[PDB]
Amino acid sequence: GSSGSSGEQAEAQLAELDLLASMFPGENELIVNDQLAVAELKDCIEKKTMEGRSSKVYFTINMNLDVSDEKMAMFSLACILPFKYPAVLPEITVRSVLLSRSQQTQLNTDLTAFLQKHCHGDVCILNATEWVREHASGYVSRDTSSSGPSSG
Repeated sequence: GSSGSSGEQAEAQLAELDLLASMFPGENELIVNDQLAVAELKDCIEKKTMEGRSSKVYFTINMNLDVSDEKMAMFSLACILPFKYPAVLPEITVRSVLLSRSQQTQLNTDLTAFLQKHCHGDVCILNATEWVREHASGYVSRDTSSSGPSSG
């Protein structure tokens, strides 16, 4: 007895992407540079030949959150879906002028771990964005206001 549709892997990825798009109705919330990738993932399923996908699904996610000094900033999350997912977790790389080379590094290294533990062997790209907005803000360190006002 045949179950579901062949090449479930391809459908496992596309499905999510299609959903995310909705999760972010905003105009400047999520932007995908490598659109062709998706197209191949949609056709590969129909043709059921799994012979085309030559580029990885690259798409950045802009999330507006606060870090410090009652200020806000944009957080770019370069998410990349490999040809294994859910097999192997994506290569989500968070970047933001706010975070420095050192910090940013540690941050990312963590963002990945989160899933490796919580989300392992499944299609959950959101679970991450949620773990970031929380940690991210923390990582960002801004000190432009000291205590003890001086008069005169």
